[PDB]
Amino acid sequence: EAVVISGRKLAQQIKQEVRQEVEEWVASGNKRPHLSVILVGENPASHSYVLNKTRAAAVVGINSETIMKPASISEEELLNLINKLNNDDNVDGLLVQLPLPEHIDERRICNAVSPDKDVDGFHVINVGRMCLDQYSMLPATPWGVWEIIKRTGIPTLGKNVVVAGRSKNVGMPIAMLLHTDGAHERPGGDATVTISHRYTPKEQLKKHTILADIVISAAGIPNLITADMIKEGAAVIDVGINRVHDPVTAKPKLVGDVDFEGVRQKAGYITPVPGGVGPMTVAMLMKNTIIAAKKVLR
Amino acid sequence: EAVVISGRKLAQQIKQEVRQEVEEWVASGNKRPHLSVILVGENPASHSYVLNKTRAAAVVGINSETIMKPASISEEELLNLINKLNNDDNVDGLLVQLPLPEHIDERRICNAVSPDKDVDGFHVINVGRMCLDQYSMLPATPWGVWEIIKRTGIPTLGKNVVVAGRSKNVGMPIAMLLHTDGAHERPGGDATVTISHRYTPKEQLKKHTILADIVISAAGIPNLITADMIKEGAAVIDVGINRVHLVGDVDFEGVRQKAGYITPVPGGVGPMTVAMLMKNTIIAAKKVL
Ligand SMILES: Nc1nc(=O)c(CC(=O)Nc2cnc(C(=O)N[C@@H](CCC(=O)O)C(=O)O)c(F)c2)c(N)[nH]1
Ligand SMILES: Nc1nc(=O)c(CC(=O)Nc2cnc(C(=O)N[C@@H](CCC(=O)O)C(=O)O)c(F)c2)c(N)[nH]1
Ligand SMILES: Nc1ncnc2c1ncn2[C@@H]1O[C@H](COP(=O)(O)OP(=O)(O)O)[C@@H](O)[C@H]1O
Repeated sequence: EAVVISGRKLAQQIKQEVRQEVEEWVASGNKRPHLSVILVGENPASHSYVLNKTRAAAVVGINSETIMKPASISEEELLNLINKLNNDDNVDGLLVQLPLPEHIDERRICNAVSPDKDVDGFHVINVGRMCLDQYSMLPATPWGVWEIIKRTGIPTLGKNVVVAGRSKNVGMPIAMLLHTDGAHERPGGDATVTISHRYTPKEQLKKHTILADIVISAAGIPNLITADMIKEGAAVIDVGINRVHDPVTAKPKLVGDVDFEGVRQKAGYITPVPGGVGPMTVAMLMKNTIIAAKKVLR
Repeated sequence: EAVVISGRKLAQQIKQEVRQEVEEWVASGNKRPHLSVILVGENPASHSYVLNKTRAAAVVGINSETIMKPASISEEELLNLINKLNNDDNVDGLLVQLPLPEHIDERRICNAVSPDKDVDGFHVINVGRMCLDQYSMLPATPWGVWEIIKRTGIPTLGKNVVVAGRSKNVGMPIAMLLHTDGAHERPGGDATVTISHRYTPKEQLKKHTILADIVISAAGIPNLITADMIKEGAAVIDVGINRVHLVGDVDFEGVRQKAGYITPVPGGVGPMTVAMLMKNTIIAAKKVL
C-alpha cells in the first residue's frame, strides 16, 4: 500500500524556510518583501486560491494586497494598473490570477508584467529562458511538483515519466523540468518523458503509464488514472483539482485525476487531492516572491 | 520494403514555392530579400553547410553574403558585426552558423540578433513564442522534419512519437511541434510524444520506440535505431549526420525492411533544413511579425 505524501506538511515546511529567509533579509535592513495580487471577476476558485496566497504571504512575513476589479474592466484598464505596479519600487512580486475574462488577452497581460516581478513565470522571456535551461522565475505549480518529487527522495535520472496534459503553465513546464539536463544552469531531472493530452487515445496512455516510474496527471479529468494503468511501486502525483458531486448525497466534492483508493493499493507513492500539489503551488510562489525581492535574476 | 523519402525532392518543391513567392514580391515593387550569414573559423561541416545555404538563396532569388571571420575573433567584435547587420536595412535575415569557438558565449550571440531577422529562430523570444504555440521564426531543422512528415502525408494526431535527443535547437523543438495543439496560432501535430536523451537506457528507449508510429532520431549516434526497435510500417526520420567509415542515426539497410517510411542520410532531412531557411528568409523580408 502506497506512502501518501502530504503536500500540506511539505508546503508548511517550505513556508517556515521562507519565513526565516524573510526575517533575515529584513533584519539586515532591507525593505520587507511586497506581493501584489490582481483578481478580475468572481470565479470562486480564483477567490479561494488568492485567499490562500495572501494568507501565506502574511504568515511568512511578506506584505500582500489583493486588487479586485470587476470582470467588465477593459484590457487597457488592466494594463494601466499593471504598469503602475511595475513602476512602484515597493512592489517586489506582481501576479494576475487566471483565468481572465474572454475580452482580455492573457498572453498580452502576462507579457505586460515586468519579468523581474513575474513571480508566476508566465512572461515570454521567463518561458523562453526555462525552455533553454537558464535561470528563470519558475512557475509555481510545476516547481511544486518538482519539490514533491525531490524532497521525497524519488529519483528521476534515467526513469520513465508520463505527464498527462500539455497546458502551457502546468503540463508543458512539468515535462520540460523533468526531461532536461541536470548539469545545466537550471537543472532538470534527466528523465525520459512522455506527454499526452486530449487526443492521446486512452489505451495508448495506459501503454505509456504502465512503463512509468512516475505518473503526473494534470488533465482535469476524474479517474483518468486507475490502478491497472500504474505499475507496482510507481510514484503518482496528482495536479488535478476537479469539483465533482458525491454519489452518496450529491454533495460537492474535490477529487483529482487519480482514483485515489484504487491507485493507493498498487502505487509506491501518491499525493492526495485536496492537500497534495495545491498547497505546494502556494509555497513555491512564496519562494519566488523572496527571490524577486532579493533581485538575484536581474 | 519501406518507402524511402527523398528530402532532395521535397526540398526542390519548397524552394520552387519560395522562388515564386519571392518573384511575386519583387514584381510588385518590393526590395529583393537579402540573407547575411556569419561564419567563424574552419569547421568543414560549417563551411559546406553555409555554402549550401547561399547557393539555395541564389536559386530562389534571394541575395546573400557570407561574412567569414577567423576563430580568434572576440565576442565583442562578433557582437559589433551583428549590431551593424541588425541596423542594415538591406539585411532581412541574419544567421550565425554554429558551433562557435569555445571562448564565445553562443546564447549571447543568439540573443544579440534582432528577433525580426532571426531566421534560425534561436533568439530567446522566438524560443519562448514557439513554446507558447505562438507565431514565431521556426528553427529550420525542426520545421524540415515537420514538412517531411506532413508533405509525405504521414498522420500525427493521436499517434505515438519518440524523439531521440533533447538539444535546444533540434530535438526539443521537434518534440514541441509534434505534441502541440493543431488549433493553436502556430499549429502542432497533436501527437503523444516521448523525449529521450543521453540518460535514457537503451532498453527503455526500445520499449518506447516499439510503440511508435513515428521515431525521430536527433542524437548523433551511428546505428542507435535498429529494426528490432521499430514496429512494422512505422515512419523513421533520421536527423543524424555522422562522419564515420556520412550516415544517420538509423541502421538504414536493416530498418528499411521493417519500416513503412524512412529518410536516407544524405539526401533526407539536411536538404530540408536548407529549404525551410529560405522559407524563413522570405517571411522575414515580408515583415509579418
Ligand atoms: N496567475 C496564476 N497563477 C497560478 O499559479 C494559478 C494557479 C493556482 O492558483 N493554483 C492553486 C491551486 N490550489 C490552491 C490550493 O489552495 N489548494 C488546496 C485546496 C483549496 C480549495 O479547494 O479551495 C488543495 O489542493 O489542497 C491554490 F491556492 C492555488 C492561477 N490560476 N493563476
Ligand atoms: N545557425 C545554425 N543554423 C542551423 O540550422 C545549423 C544546422 C545546419 O546547418 N544543418 C544543415 C544540415 N545539413 C545540410 C546539408 O546540406 N546536408 C547534406 C550533406 C552535404 C555534405 O556536407 O556533403 C544532407 O544531409 O543530405 C546543411 F546545409 C545544413 C547550424 N549549424 N547553425
Ligand atoms: N542513447 C541515446 N538515446 C537518445 N538520445 C541520446 C542518446 N545519447 C545521446 N543522446 C542525445 O543527443 C543529443 C546530442 O546533442 P547534439 O549532438 O548537439 O544534437 P544533434 O543530434 O541535434 O546534433 C543530446 O540531447 C543527448 O542527450
